[PDB]
Amino acid sequence: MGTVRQTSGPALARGDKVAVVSIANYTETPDAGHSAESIAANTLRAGGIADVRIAPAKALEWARSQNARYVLSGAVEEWRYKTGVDGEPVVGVTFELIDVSNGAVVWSATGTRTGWSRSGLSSVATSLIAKVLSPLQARQ
Amino acid sequence: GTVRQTSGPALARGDKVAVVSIANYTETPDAGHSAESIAANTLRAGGIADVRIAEWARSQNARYVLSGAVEEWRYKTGVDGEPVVGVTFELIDVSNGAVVWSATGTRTGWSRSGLSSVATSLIAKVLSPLQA
Amino acid sequence: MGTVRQTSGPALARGDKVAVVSIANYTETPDAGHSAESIAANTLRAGGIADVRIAPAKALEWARSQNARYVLSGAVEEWRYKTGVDGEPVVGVTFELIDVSNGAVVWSATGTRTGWSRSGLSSVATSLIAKVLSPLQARQ
Amino acid sequence: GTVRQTSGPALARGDKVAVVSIANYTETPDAGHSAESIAANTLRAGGIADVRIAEWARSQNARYVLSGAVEEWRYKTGVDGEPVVGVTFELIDVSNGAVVWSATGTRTGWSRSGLSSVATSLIAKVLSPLQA
Amino acid sequence: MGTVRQTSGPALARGDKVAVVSIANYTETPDAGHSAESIAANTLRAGGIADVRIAPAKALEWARSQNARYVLSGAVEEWRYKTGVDGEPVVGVTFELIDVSNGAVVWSATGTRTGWSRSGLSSVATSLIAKVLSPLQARQ
Amino acid sequence: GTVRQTSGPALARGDKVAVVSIANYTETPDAGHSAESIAANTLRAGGIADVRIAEWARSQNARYVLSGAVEEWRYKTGVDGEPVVGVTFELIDVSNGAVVWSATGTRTGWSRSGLSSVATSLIAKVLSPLQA
Amino acid sequence: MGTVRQTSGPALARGDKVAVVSIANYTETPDAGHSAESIAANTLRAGGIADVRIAPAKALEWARSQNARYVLSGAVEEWRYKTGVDGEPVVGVTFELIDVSNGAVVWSATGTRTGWSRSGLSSVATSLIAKVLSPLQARQ
Amino acid sequence: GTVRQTSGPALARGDKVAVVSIANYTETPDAGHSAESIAANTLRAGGIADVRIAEWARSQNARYVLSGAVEEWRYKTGVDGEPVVGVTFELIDVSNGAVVWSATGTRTGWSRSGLSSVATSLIAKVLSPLQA
Amino acid sequence: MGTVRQTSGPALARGDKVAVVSIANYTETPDAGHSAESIAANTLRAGGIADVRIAPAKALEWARSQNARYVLSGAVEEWRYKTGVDGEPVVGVTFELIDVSNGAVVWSATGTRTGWSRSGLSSVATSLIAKVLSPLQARQ
Amino acid sequence: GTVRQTSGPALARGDKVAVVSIANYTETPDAGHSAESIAANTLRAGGIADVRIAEWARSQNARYVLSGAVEEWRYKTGVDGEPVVGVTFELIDVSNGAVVWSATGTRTGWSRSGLSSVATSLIAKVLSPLQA
Amino acid sequence: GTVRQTSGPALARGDKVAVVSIANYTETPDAGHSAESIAANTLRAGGIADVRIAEWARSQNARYVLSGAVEEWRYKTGVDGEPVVGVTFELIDVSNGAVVWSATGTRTGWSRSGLSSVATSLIAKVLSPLQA
Amino acid sequence: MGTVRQTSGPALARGDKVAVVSIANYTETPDAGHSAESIAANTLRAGGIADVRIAPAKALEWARSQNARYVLSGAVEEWRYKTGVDGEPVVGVTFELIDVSNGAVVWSATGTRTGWSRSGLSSVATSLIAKVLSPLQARQ
Repeated sequence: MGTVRQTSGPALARGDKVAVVSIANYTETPDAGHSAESIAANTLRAGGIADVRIAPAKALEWARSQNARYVLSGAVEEWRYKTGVDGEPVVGVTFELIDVSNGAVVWSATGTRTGWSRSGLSSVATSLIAKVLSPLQARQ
Repeated sequence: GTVRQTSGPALARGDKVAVVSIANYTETPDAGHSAESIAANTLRAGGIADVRIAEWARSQNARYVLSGAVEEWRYKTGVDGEPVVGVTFELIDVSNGAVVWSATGTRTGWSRSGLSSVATSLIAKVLSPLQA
Repeated sequence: MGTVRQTSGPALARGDKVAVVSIANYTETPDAGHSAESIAANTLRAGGIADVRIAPAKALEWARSQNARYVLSGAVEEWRYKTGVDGEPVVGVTFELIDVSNGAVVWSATGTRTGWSRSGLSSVATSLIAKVLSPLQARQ
Repeated sequence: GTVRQTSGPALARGDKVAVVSIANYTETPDAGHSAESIAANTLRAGGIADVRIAEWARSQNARYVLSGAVEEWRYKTGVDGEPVVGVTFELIDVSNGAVVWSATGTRTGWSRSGLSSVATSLIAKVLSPLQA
Repeated sequence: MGTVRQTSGPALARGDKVAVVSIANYTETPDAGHSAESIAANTLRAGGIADVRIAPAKALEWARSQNARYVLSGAVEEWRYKTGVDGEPVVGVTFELIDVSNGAVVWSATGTRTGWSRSGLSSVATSLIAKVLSPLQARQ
Repeated sequence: GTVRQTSGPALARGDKVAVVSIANYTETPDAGHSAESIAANTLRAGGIADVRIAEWARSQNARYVLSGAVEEWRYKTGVDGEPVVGVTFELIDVSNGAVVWSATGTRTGWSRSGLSSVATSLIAKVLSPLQA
Repeated sequence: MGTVRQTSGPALARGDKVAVVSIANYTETPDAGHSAESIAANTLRAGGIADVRIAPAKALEWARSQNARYVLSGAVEEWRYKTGVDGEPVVGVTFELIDVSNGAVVWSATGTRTGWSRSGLSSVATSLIAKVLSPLQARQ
Repeated sequence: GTVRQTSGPALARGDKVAVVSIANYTETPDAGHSAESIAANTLRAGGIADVRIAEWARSQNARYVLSGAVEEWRYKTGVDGEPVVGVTFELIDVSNGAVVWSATGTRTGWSRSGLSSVATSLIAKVLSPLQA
Repeated sequence: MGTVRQTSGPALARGDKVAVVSIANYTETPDAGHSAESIAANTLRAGGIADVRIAPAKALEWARSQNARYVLSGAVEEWRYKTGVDGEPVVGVTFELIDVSNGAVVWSATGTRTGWSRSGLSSVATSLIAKVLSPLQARQ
Repeated sequence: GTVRQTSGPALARGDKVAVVSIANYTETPDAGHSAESIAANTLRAGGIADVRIAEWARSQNARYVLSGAVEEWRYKTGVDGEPVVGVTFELIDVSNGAVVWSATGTRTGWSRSGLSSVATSLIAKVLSPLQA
Repeated sequence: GTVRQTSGPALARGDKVAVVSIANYTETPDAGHSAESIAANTLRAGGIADVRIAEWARSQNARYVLSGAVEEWRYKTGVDGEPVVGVTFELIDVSNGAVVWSATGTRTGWSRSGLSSVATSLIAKVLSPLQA
Repeated sequence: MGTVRQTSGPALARGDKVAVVSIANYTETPDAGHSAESIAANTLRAGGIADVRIAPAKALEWARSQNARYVLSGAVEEWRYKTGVDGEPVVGVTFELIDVSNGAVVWSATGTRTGWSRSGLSSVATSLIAKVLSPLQARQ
């Protein structure tokens, strides 16, 4: 259950360097944004993007120093199990891809998903972040 | 629930819109910031090419500011509690400072629905008149 | 369920400027008055009133500076879910329209409503505030 | 419950009435202020053209002051707890300072009734003799 | 349920001024004595006693200054809902009428009442205080 | 429960009786003061024309002092807990200082009985020998 | 339920003055000893003992000053409702009568009683203290 | 439970016995003092004419001292918890200081039994050899 | 239920003086060791040992001053009701008899016992301590 | 759940790998250190002869660094709560500093499964491409 | 559960053994001291004539030291929780300082079994090779 | 239930001295690592390794001073009962054998096990640690 909404974006190159930078945490799950960061970064690598790097603890101040072409950022709106025994997992994420040249959001997505009650939070998140980030798969 | 939208301008893809401080009148922390992030993306998905999230709007060359407030953003109490969202929006012409467009939307979802889904879906419908 | 009681009032103009000013909160729901403020303001716009503005954090000191013709104020007497699982939402509001020239209450209303237990608080409130504020719809 | 009203003056639409400090003898915060707001509106709806909410009454040129106290204003305990309101009112001639009219009303509502409804409905009936 | 016990008393005049003065609160219901004060005062007016006044926050020091002929005082022994869901309301009151000339209790009453479980505390109290205070109705 | 009264004087309507400090040996606050107020009224209803509520008794010209203590004054625990009262009284000749009359009464009521009723009813029976 | 055990004692006179002095409280019921004091004193009067007096807050220092012939003292070992809803009342008392001349215990008793669950603590106590103190009834 | 008594002296009615400090090894406050009071009375009822409750014994001219300790003195847990008592006693010749008599007794009662009853009954049986 | 394990020991004399000295408390029952001390001492007397004395609050420093021939010591490993309503009592004790001449453990025992759920802790303890200490019965 | 691995180098038994600081993004204390210990052993079992657990890697002559983060490591709530693990890994060439290999794995186990088992089993599968 | 014992010396009745500090790795206070006391007695019952409970061992002329640790010593949770014991022992030659004998034993008992029984019984079996 | 995974290792000698050194505790069971230490040490002795010693409260600084040839270390990842009544015991351990000459891990193992709900934690642990450590049994 849930939906995914994507704007169009550029076809990314295998050699386009991407900085994953502070994914905001708007939930009461500690480190939820950090989990999304890790999950996102590996999604971006699995999608064929050779050089992907997560920022440390504007932000473009940094990404240029790492000679990144783009910055992937976002926020997590929901990341938890619903309350009670057999509460299903629920994830909600937004993502922005930023062109480091001008600071302009060239691609954006929103995805939410409510899981099976016999599913893990990490599983749903991981699946959703992969579907949401699929247009950032490297072009053939 | 419901959605009510007033008349408003026909938006162009090159019209710069700046999303600014969506108030949280709920007990869910960061409800407003979540509403900002979803709104910005809704606008971009609606074809507004340049949307930024924060007077300030002028220095960012924005034509319009999108603002508003969240009135409800939560699961109802108990297990199987259903997600409830309530939001108001206002679209502001930056040159004169006037509300040119405003809207209000509420929604209650199924028991097995995510709150983030309801909110995202609702915010999409409410802001649907700001696409082109 | 519930009732709405309205005094007569003037037929408002599309170009009558209205200031929405501090709606008292007499409930234990934080920001309940602020929610009513936002809801009310958009109701007033949806009703055809072009220039509607909510005051910041007598009060007529301000409304004249904004050249407002009227001030809509009120209070919230109830704004909550009844207690327990499946507690129905309940709203209770009063509203006064003030002529900024003389300070006189020219129109007033009281509305209460108990919702469906499968309804949101925000939904009931929004519906009730719209019915209550309907005589402030702009004249044709 | 019940309502008992004493005799009182025939009120005129131009008689200025000032609602003043309705005591809260309940554990529901702002019960009295809620009773003030509902009363004022009841009076206006009853045709009193000028009703204001706060010696002081003289400086506001009021003929009468409406006052009173709330004795009960709550849901009964437990889920399905029924709303209970109890109120006393007194109408005061400002020139001499005498109670010219007084009334007492209590009411218990259905389980599925709002407290704000009961109170509003009750306060309407109690103050019904102050209309014209 | 409950009983009312009354001594004889004088037949009060419509123009006999009465001061309602500090009704003691012997319960754990806050303001219970104040509620009885308000309820009592209006009962006394409804009973045909023209000038009735409640004292502010012996006491005869005051009542003479207000030229009162009598003082109605008392205490509340019980004023609550019995414990638990559907606990019936229970009221218990005593009342003394004092002649301001000499300080002598010329009339006295005790009333208790246990209510219907679907009844309000305020309703039972109000009814009981009216029955208890009925001999202080003004003579024809 | 029960009531036991010793012999005592035949009281006259003009005999001034002063009720003085009825001890509270319960966990119900003001139990004793409630017992004082009910006692005073019982005495007046019993035809004692002058009863006052506080050595001191002499300065008030009282012939007798009524005193005592409350041993139980509560609802039994749980819902449907029944009201339980237990009281002792002593009547004192003020001139010599001797107990001339004394009595003890206990009572348990129905589940649907008020505590104030039980106490009032019990205190009436116990003090019934002090009427005339 | 329960038992009463009594030693023999003197036949007391109607004019034998008795001081009731500090009945120890060995329970977790506050004022339990004081209740027994009051109950005992009236039992002693009801039993035909004309002058009976309870001491204020050895002890024979006092009783001689009041010209008492005897002192009735004791302790309360149990005075409570058993735990839970419908817990029966339980009383346990010991009593000593002291000759003020020599300080010697001339009469002593122990009584315990478990009540009906629909009985009051005060009722059981009162009944038990009366049975226990019955040999101190005045001789004919 | 059980009772075990050792041999001991034949007590005379004129033998002065002084009850001294019965230790409380329970969580029931004053268990030992309750055991002292019950013991003293048991001894008197058993025909010992002079029994007093507190080296010291010599200055009171006592022949014997009765002492001991309480090991259990409580209701078992839960509603319907049964009362449990456990006590040890020792009888001491004051001249030489030797235990001349000692005894141990435990008892569990019915659910509907008072703790004070069990203890009193048990303490009676245990000390029964000190009567004459 | 439970077992008792005893080493052989000497046949004790009726006139062998025994000091019962600090029985360790290894449970969360306060005074458990003290209870065992009292119980043990009387067991030793009931077993025919004329002079038995419990120490106040090595230890042989004391026992020699009392001219004791032996010291009985030990520890309590368990002394409680099992958890919950109708939790059976459980006792666990070890005992050492010490020759005051040389300090050598000449006799030792371990006993545990789980009681009937309708039994007292004090009863089980008392029974077990008596069985465990039975070889210290005086020889005929 | 699932496992996704990117391409990576063919590892040799003599390639020194150093496991370094696996972040804990869970509320289970030491989740990351547990993940480090299991990973190191998985690598050794996979035939990497020299694996050490902590710039630093250079001074230890390591060719590769294995790192990552734990996103979930817990039993689901309630009794019969099922164990849930979620992990990301990255393999880093020490000379240039580049990720040459990366992987993500999640897993939910039976109710009667140990958490340590799930994690160990999952971490084995995820790192299976780093064996030779 | 189980018991595993290594080989060890044949003990003589005159071999002095000193029990020394048995570690408590449980949340049951004094578990180790309880294990010391039971062990000492087991050894004595096994025919070791001189067993003492505390380098030090030399000054006490002991040949061997018995030591160890408790890993579990508790009732399982809930009512009817079964008692669980787990212990390790080591026997040490004092002259050289070497472990000459070591053993490990665990045991779970019936619901209606005492913890002290399980432990005592288990410790008996584990140490059974140190008898003669 | 559970698994055991072992790398190959050397065939250890009966006279190869082994130091058991700080087994990390990654659980919320206090002393879990210490229990594993004790259990492991005796497993190593039972496996035929004559001289086995546990370290006190790199670490190779110590093992050389004790002339140890190897160090057995590890960590405990899980050591507890699952939550609730009848929660089964669960153990999870890793182990490293270190050559004291060079500091190199020459043998390593991971073992987890979920027990029977009518089993003790100590029993499962003990069994698992013995299976896991079986290749460190001394060669014939």
